[PDB]
Amino acid sequence: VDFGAFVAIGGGKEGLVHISQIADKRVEKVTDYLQMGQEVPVKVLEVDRQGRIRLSI
Repeated sequence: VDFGAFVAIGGGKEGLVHISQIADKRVEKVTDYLQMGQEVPVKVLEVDRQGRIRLSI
């Protein structure tokens, strides 16, 4: 989505890569990183508001 991408890292657990932290450059709605079921490594950073883990590539 234009909010980011939800990686199912394992067992269907959603982690949100936020829109800016997908491409590391001009994102165009994450057009380069947009394909359902595409596997790609995602690294967690730290705890965030609402208990959500922070995710980026």
